[PDB]
Amino acid sequence: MRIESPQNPRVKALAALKERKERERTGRFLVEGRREVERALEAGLSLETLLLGPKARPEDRALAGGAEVLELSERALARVSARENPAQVLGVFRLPRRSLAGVTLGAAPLVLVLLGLEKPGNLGAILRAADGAGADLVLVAEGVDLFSPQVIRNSTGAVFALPVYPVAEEEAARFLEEQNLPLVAATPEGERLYWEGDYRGGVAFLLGAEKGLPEAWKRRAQVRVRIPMRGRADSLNVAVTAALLLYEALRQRSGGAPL
Amino acid sequence: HMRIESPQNPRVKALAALKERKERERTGRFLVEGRREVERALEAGLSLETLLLGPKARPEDRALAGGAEVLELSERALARVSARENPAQVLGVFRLPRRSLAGVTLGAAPLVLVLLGLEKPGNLGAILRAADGAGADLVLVAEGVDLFSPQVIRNSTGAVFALPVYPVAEEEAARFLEEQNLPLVAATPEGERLYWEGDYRGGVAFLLGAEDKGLPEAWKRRAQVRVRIPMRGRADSLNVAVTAALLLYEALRQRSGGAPL
RNA sequence: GUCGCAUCCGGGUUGGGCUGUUCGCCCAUUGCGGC
Ligand SMILES: Nc1ncnc2c1ncn2[C@@H]1O[C@H](CSCC[C@H](N)C(=O)O)[C@@H](O)[C@H]1O
Ligand SMILES: Nc1ncnc2c1ncn2[C@@H]1O[C@H](CSCC[C@H](N)C(=O)O)[C@@H](O)[C@H]1O
Repeated sequence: MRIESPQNPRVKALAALKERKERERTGRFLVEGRREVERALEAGLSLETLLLGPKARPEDRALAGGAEVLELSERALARVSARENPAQVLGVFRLPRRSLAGVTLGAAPLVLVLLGLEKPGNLGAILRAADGAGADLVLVAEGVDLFSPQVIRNSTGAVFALPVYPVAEEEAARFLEEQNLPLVAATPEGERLYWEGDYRGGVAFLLGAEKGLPEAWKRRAQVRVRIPMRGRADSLNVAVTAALLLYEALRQRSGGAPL
Repeated sequence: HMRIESPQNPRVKALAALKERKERERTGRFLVEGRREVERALEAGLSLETLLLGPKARPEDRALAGGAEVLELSERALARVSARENPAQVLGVFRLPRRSLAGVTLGAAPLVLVLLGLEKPGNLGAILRAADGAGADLVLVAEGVDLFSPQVIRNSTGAVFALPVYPVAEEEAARFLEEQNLPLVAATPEGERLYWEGDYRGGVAFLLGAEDKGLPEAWKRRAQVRVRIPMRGRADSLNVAVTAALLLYEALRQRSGGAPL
């Protein structure tokens, strides 16, 4: 039963999931690492194949829930992993397919809108921040891949439960308009400090790639806000900016007043 | 004054070795990659020993050398020396700076960060970039990844060279803090106080722990207050650099007119 | 998993760790194919 050779045909099929085209073709993707597998399961994703290395714990096998369990050697593990030093627990899950059509927001939502194409590592970090602050919705560009290994790793698995939706620009604009959601453009040259916006009644922050925001979006915004920069640096990391904006809104919703 | 073409030239291997912390210690030199970062190291007063120019360098780059040796690298030799998938066209070999807390004085209400056991150079660089944005008066790096790693330099966009950032032994951080009579505020996910409810308008030192294990218990006890940033989702903790930025900007908000919660 | 070819002392061509994972990262230390 053990799969020992990196050349075994099953290892070949599992390592091919590293490529987005194969993930699309098969409807499957790899989740590497015990914590990320736990989070994918707790999020309700369908585990198809559990992969266990030689150092897996007894409890790891109990995660399978009726999926096929494969025991791989270190050498077979190394061909599937995205890491120089592989995890001992990985899962092959079915790709989730979520549409914004159903989504209904409450009266004072906290929304992040990510415009443009961000690097996978930065995106994963943004989504962790969004999860921490309890964002009700994150919108990203139509072709964004939420199930790359960097997004999964840098999100610490937060990507699985987070309401994040890749959508066309017009679909995003329409959704926001139909919610009558105030748009707040975050830009280093914003006319107001970000503490001066009022986010107690619901906000959609607009954020560009580490890049910048498109002009028509900045102009449509009710307000453009800047994070003060007191040294020589001109800008902060996008994930950091996303966290600063979201936690500011949380502060106000916790009783804080606009500056 | 030399043109190097072979990636296997002896100089090139010497230069790529500077990516190892161990070679930087052995030699006393380090590599600064990227035109902006070289500008910042120069502006900060660091000694440039060797300027490296790639094929797409521009004429003004050569005038940065100020009497250092200037080496011309082909695209292939440049690839070996670069720490990047896509190499920069301007790089400098500088002498490692000598900085001590001996000559540091703080004003009445300084804003300080103490980083304990951080291991990811990208995290350190993002923190330094936030400290720069927020105007921190001092950053103590206690026993973590090395301050002059390529990713610290790159992710701080060179702010590492001008920021008042100092690597210290953990026990020296404790002594410097006691010496300065600075209130210590321990950031930890289980902290009893929401971070917005601390008053940071007086002197304050925020304490941040390691990515994996967090803050040691002894440091939590030293703190006057343990503060937490609320977590509302599935994640149990935030990234250490995001945490640092959130703390720095809450203090800035308060110092800019805002009231504690 | 296994098998050469190197190479270094027959014997070795490493251990670990990681809440940013990417020409992945960190820390002790002491290669290159094929199937
Ligand atoms: N100090 C700051 N104030 C406001 N938004 C900021 C910021 N630093 C970064 N951001 C946000 O982070 C994104 C990526 S950072 C790129 C900044 C770029 N020079 C620009 O002019 O936008 C930006 O699009 C912006 O939305
Ligand atoms: N929600 C939060 N509140 C306060 N500090 C936090 C935080 N998330 C991360 N940090 C900071 O980031 C550092 C690394 S996070 C380490 C997490 C570890 N599981 C633990 O229990 O601490 C922590 O030591 C702390 O200084």
